[PDB]
Amino acid sequence: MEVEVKLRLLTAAAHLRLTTLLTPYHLKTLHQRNTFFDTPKNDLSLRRAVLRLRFLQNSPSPPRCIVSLKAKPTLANGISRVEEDEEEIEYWIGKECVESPAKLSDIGSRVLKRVKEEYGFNDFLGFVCLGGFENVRNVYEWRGVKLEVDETKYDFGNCYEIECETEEPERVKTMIEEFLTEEKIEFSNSDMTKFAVFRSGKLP
Repeated sequence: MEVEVKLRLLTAAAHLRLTTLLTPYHLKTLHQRNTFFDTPKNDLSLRRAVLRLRFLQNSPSPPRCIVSLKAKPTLANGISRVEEDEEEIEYWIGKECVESPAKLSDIGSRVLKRVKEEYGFNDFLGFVCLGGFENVRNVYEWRGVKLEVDETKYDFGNCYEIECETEEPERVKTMIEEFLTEEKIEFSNSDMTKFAVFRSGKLP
């Protein structure tokens, strides 16, 4: 399972201050476009599953496409746990699927096989693209952990987050909140996944 500390930064101002503070620890900046697929009846969603194609970038810096299936999420007290499985596919192939989701059927993918077998589909001809959104992710190596600071760009406005994948979520969360508190950065627990915010059509 994927386990993460997940905190929301309440304002663009908080986000700007945090990235400024973490400058020396900066590792890389990733541009991610997240796109999602399901049947029009929301078969996957109704079973709390999410099928995502992520396009990411940031010479040589070829873009990549990663398919992921996430299921059975739990998000509580700033700590997220979810079943996650991901697999790289050819970028040009993923791109075509956004425009024609039936073409998910034409991919020799282990994860897409899982979706078929576990959710009861023989193909993806009945699937639609739910759309997606862009996210900018700054990655920092800070005090023994990898912090991911996100600026998530929805059409209804931007959202900002800090995430940290860790086996010690309680210790790491404390360590992070202490730092944010001392630096007077405004935050709270993140109560929804990016996909959930996206689907709600409104900011948290």
